[PDB]
Amino acid sequence: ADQLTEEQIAEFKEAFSLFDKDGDGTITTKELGTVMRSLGQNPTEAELQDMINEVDADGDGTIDFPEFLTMMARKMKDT
Ligand SMILES: [Ca+2]
Repeated sequence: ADQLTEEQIAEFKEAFSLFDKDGDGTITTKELGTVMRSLGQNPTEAELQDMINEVDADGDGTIDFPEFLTMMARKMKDT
């Protein structure tokens, strides 16, 4: 896929459902911290605030399908 975007999108598609708490197609800082919790963890929208702002490319302070995709992808990059 060049960026394992295919295999990812696949899951990201079904996952998006979860990631999208509000269900407005947009993943709010909360929506992000929400999922994380489902992973047992218990992060704060604050810490995630720095992330959302980071991932947020369009510029505003929120995530999205294409936005998050980058986050996750770039996630493995960092590591
Ligand atoms: Ca955004």
